[PDB]
Amino acid sequence: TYMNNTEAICDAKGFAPFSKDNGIRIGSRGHIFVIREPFVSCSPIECRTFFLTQGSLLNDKHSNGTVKDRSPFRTLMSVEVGQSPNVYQARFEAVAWSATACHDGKKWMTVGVTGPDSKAVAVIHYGGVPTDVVNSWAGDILRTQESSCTCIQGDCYWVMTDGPANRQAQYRIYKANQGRIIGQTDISFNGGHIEECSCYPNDGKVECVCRDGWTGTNRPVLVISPDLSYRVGYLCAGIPSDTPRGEDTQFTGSCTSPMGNQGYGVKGFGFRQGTDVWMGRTISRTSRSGFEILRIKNGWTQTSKEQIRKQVVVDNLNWSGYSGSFTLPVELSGKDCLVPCFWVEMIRGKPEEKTIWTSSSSIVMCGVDYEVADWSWHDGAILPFDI
Amino acid sequence: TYMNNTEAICDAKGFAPFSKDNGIRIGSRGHIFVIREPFVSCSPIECRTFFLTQGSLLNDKHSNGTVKDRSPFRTLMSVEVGQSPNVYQARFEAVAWSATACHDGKKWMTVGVTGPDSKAVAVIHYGGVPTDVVNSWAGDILRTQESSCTCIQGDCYWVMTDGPANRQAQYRIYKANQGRIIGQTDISFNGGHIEECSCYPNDGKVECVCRDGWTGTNRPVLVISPDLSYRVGYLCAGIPSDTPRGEDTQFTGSCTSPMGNQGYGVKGFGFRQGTDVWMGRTISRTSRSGFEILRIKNGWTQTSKEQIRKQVVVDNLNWSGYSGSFTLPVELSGKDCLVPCFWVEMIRGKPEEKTIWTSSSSIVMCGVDYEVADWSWHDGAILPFDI
Amino acid sequence: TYMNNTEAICDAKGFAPFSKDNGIRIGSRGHIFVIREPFVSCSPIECRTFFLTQGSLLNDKHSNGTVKDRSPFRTLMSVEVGQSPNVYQARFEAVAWSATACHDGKKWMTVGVTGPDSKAVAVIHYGGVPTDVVNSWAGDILRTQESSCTCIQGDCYWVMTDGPANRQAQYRIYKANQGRIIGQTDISFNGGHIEECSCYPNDGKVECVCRDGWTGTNRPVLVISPDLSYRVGYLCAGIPSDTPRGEDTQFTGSCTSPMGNQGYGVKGFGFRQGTDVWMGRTISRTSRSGFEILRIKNGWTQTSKEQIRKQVVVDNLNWSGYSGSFTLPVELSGKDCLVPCFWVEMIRGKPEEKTIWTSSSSIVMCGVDYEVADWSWHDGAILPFDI
Amino acid sequence: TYMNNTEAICDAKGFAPFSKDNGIRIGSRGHIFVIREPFVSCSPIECRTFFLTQGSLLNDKHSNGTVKDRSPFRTLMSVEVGQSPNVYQARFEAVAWSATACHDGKKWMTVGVTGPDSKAVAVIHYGGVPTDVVNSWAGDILRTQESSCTCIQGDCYWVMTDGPANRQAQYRIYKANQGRIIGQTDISFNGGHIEECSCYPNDGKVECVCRDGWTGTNRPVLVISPDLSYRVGYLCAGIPSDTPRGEDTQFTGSCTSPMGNQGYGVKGFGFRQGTDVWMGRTISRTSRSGFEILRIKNGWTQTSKEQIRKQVVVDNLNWSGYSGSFTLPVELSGKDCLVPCFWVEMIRGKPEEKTIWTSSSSIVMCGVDYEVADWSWHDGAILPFDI
Ligand SMILES: CC(=O)N[C@H]1[C@H]([C@H](O)[C@H](O)CO)OC(C(=O)O)=C[C@@H]1O
Ligand SMILES: CC(=O)N[C@H]1[C@H]([C@H](O)[C@H](O)CO)OC(C(=O)O)=C[C@@H]1O
Ligand SMILES: CC(=O)N[C@H]1[C@H]([C@H](O)[C@H](O)CO)OC(C(=O)O)=C[C@@H]1O
Ligand SMILES: CC(=O)N[C@H]1[C@H]([C@H](O)[C@H](O)CO)OC(C(=O)O)=C[C@@H]1O
Repeated sequence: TYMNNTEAICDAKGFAPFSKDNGIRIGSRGHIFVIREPFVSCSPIECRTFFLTQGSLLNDKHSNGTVKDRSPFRTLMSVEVGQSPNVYQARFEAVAWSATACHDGKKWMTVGVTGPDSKAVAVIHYGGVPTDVVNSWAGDILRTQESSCTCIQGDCYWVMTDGPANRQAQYRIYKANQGRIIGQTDISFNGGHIEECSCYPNDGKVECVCRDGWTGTNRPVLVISPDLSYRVGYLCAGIPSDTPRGEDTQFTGSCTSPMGNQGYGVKGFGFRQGTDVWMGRTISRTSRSGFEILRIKNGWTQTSKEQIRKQVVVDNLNWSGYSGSFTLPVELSGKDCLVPCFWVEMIRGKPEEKTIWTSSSSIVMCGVDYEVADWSWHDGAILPFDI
Repeated sequence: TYMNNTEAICDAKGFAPFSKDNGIRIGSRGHIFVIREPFVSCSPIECRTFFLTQGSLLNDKHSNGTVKDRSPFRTLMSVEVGQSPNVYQARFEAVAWSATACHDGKKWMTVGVTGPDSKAVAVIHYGGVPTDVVNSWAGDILRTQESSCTCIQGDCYWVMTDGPANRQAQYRIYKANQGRIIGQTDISFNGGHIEECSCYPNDGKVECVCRDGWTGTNRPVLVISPDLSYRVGYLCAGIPSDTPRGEDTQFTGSCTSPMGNQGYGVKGFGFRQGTDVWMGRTISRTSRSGFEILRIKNGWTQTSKEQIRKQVVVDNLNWSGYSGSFTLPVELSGKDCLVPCFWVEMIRGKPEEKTIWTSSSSIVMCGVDYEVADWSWHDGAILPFDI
Repeated sequence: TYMNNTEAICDAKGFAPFSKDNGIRIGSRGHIFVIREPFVSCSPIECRTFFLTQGSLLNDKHSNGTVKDRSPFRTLMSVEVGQSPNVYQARFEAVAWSATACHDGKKWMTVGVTGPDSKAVAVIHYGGVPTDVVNSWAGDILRTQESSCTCIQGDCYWVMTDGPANRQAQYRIYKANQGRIIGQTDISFNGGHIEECSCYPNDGKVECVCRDGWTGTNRPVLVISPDLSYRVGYLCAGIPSDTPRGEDTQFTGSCTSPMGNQGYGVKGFGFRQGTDVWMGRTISRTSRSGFEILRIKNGWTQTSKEQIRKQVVVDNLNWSGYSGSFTLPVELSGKDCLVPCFWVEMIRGKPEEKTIWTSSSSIVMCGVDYEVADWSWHDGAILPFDI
Repeated sequence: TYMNNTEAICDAKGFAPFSKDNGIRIGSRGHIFVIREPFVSCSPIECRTFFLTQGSLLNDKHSNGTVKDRSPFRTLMSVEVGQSPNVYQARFEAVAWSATACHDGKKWMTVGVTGPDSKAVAVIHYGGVPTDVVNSWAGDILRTQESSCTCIQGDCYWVMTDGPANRQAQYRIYKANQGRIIGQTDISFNGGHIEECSCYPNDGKVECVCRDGWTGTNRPVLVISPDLSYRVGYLCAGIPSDTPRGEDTQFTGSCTSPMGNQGYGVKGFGFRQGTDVWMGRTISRTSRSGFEILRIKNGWTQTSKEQIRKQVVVDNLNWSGYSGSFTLPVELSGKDCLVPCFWVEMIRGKPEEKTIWTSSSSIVMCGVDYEVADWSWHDGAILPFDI
């Protein structure tokens, strides 16, 4: 049967470690795929870790220019949370250099985008076979979440972008049932930019905190209703959560527009808590190093900067990077609410380190109604490798 | 229960990528079987990739003369589509240096041919155990499809050849239920040659587009009816689809006889679309490089050369090779028709490259009702290896 | 449904080998996690071997300072009994540098402790997802069993310590159902010390034989009743069973207090047999070498030293170490009583051997109503490795 | 439910290849256990290949003196037929340096013998856990079949020996249900010797063709009835089938006594066919090289040497060795009779080859109602290895 996922997100006080794969450290001797963009999504029976491979293995010559982000070898696959993205326990998902996945309660639906930049094709799979397709509608690197999509009562949703990484681009919302596309919407967002949305379900609607790679150091937000009507804007909090970004003291919040003259970014996330908000971010304001999640009072509806909680998951002497959302299915947690969880990607190698390769590891954390002490569950791999 | 597979093939506009294993690139460091002749077949629950191994691994000394095509070590095995033909996720099927496999909806049926060339034995397995046998009837390399066989309402069919690779040979159609042979027919085809048939089910009959290794640059075709009555001939299209072959402008089509003075060939395929036809072929007319599928208007019933669609899957600067058919089970696609899919084998190593070994990789594509942009999902391995 | 586990422990005459993983010997060429603290727990369908990894592999540079006992890479995982703690057959459990696991008959419950020493967090998982948390209550290395916890009629129990490894510490009993904590108790034990309890179910109560790392060479014992009321003390036997320890002839037993001026220890175990007791111990009185289990007449209720049975499992020329309890589920053994079993950890590498690493192997033995001959199923690995 | 296995053996005309693992060739680069004594047994769902490991891997230093036959590292494990005895797809069975396994239709029962030679213990497992034990009754290397045991209507049987490898020894028949021993018998066989029995079920009784390592070049035979009453003797055929052995022309058959002055032997097998018999043997009469099975007219009841069929499976230029029986469950073959199958072990390394190690590979063949052509599915590994 289908996963209702109509409950509201659980109000958490802190997050506890769920897993840590140690992908890279292990890959020193083992046969581990070189990856990037790992993320978590759950079925009502287990949670899996999805990832994009370079079709090559750690400590091998094919892991060379594995920094480019795209190639015809790039593939989407998965293992159960905590397992390294190793070859012998991996499941093939889709041919992709950009993906998103989610389970509706019956089967898994994946979306892998591959093909030429000017005419990429996003193939949708369901139950292990392709079912529908979305062709590039703006001829410029069609891309999606790199995080778990969202399924509410059988219908699954996700966000996609097509256009430049700087100036105005084009964004759309997609909705599907059993792998077949059943609706779509264009998101009007002039002056704003949207990418790599980290979504989760809350009170029957789909909430996402994305990435503005054009001019925003604060993150865009969009509440998608089942009928595809929607509300787009920015995380209200008077604190920036993208990288690169300026100081918090130099940042005035804004619920409607981007702020700060930073034109880059990194995939991040946020969880609504009533009117409050749990927002993650790299400790460093310039580099993808360290990770922390802050809970801002009324930070979801106000330009508030009233911090009530702060928990470090990767200190600032260690590499971090991408991070995304997903929720624990009620059939697994037993709760009456949707337990909010996230993962932190820890990128190793180029561009920051002197190695011919680039891959990443991940740590997973979940909701919990207790204050969790600060610590650093960093990658821990020793570079360079037999390079 | 049994898979009806009585529906008609879906009318597709293009094909989207299903998977890509990256077998060879990965095999640079991992433990991957050296293979050749990979192919896809599906059960109503998953699709698998079958392959013939040399009983050796990539980057190992036993992968030496792995070009001979036959040996007592040659084995048939399988993994789920997209997975590399690796040792730790592989399932044993049959002892074979030539095979074919298909699922009837209840269990898997395989056919592995092994033994001496002058007295080979084809052992039939069902549910994981041998059930019946077919001995060489003409004492000269008994062989079969190297592609998915076909099951319609419980009864599975496949084609076999026995005789020389040049002059006249002998071809037969076999039919079985639950692993037990229940009928067979001799195919009268004087002047014609048949090998490595790529079949699929359409409107209750079994349609195949095979390989004439004697004199045909155009491919033979045979519609097998449940009673084993049949229609044999050649793809009508006024365009040749075998390798080697002459220019399209030098080729007059023919629905009844072989044309062009080329005596070699490569396993290829074709899908009927009403009276139209989707035909695959290597871009190069002499080498096994590049892959493309063309849709010819009335190309299945007329000496037509009216091209309506063309899609490249492996450009001409990359190695290609074998390619075969199979269909997506309705229990997986949800469609009311049989989604036509194919795979392209990308051979690396000898004879074209300077290495002591020879293996291949594969990419899988499926039906889809959209035009898919051209691209190249080539092997990508870097030769030579630690050789 | 739930495992009753209300039966009484079976009265055994000796123990027979169940399995031997050969983790280290195999790890010489294979991809085996570097481990420590392995233990066994069973579901009504299979028994698994749990272990703490260093997030690194044998014969790899990351296995360097793998002697420290704790780190942010330390992870809890499992394989089926007898399998080496290898990467490709491993299941992720929890982020932990100290753990305990048990099955209630429906799902697995694990408890992994990680985080800073002064504020560690123990995360509880159930069915593959975290469900509740226990924060360090005394700010000093929160730790637990490193052995199978105990589930009786749905409710699972385990013991935890928090405080110094020398002087007085703090110990508590925890009880949970379906991953959710439902009760807890503080254990009053002034002058006594408790750690790494090896528990099992007997006559509806939970019996444990733990480790006093403060001043006891004899082991503490605690019978936990379903209501969390309890009885704590020491194994009565007039024979010491911890390491280091003094001679048996210099040891007067004691049911209420620790004896001998040894302040260290090693995880060991004991099984009640009516009023008798099966107690394990390293042959050496100073080093963690050799393993043997002795059955003392009335050794559970009297300062008795009347030995009735002695069986060696690892001779004194070989390395041993940790050892813990667990029981065979009646749904697996068919018995009307709870078959008592144990495992012996065989540590290799530092501190005793000249290698840059430290890991361990294990052998498993079970109840049985026959006298089993002495022998040595030692590790057998050849050190040093390619170091 | 239980497997009846009361049908009679199928009358076969020849045997077709079932599988070939290529364990050693693959082990050149992969992580394959060093093995010996591999054998096949089937459940009503799949057939598995059991084997004894040395707790070490091919191409590793621990594979050194792997010729001794026994050690505390020796372990029994299994994979599905055709898979190499690799580490990542292996299942642990029992601690053993001599074993036997069989499925009764509900669960697997294994018997692993380990421990000191003068007091070995055979531990019996069922459903993955030890259930009963058999201690050495004659204090001299307790041993068993090294081949599939036999289950008829829930009760499983097997044969065991204890005593010298030369002069008189002691043999017994064991019978069990659900892992619990329910009966046993002593086999009176003065002047005769019995070892490594290859049994199968036929007409409701258990038939075995064993090995006389004392003075017999012809093989002993024993028909065990459900009540443990029995008939022991020798394969009547006027042709010897053990190794070493004298010429066929120098051999007068004998149904009651051993013949030829050869005191060694090798595990072999035989299938009754009415009053006829299919008997296997190494081609060489002195070395364990080449394998062939001959069908002798009335060879089961008469000193007959009338050969009606001969099929070679491993030519005489290749190494062979052990071989044993088992039957295909009717739930897998669909037949109304019990399809007789066997496996041939192909030993590589010492004592015949210049390597520091010793292991083996296997090929499996099954019943079939057709004449199968001769061929050689030999090991094929290239020695020495990276030694
Ligand atoms: C489809 C694709 O290439 N996505 C890439 C993404 C993208 O370039 C950016 O979001 C601007 O559009 O950037 C990054 C990145 O580490 O910053 C890696 C992604 O693989
Ligand atoms: C059974 C067998 O050896 N088949 C071989 C096939 C055959 O020789 C040809 O079709 C003429 O009969 O050719 C090829 C090939 O790459 O061209 C590889 C096949 O393994
Ligand atoms: C949580 C933790 O670090 N436990 C460690 C434990 C502990 O130090 C001792 O019991 C005193 O408290 O000691 C040992 C040990 O081999 O002796 C290894 C354990 O990993
Ligand atoms: C338990 C045991 O060691 N069995 C061994 C067996 C035995 O020595 C012989 O049957 C005389 O009893 O011989 C052989 C062998 O290759 O010949 C290998 C077996 O492992």
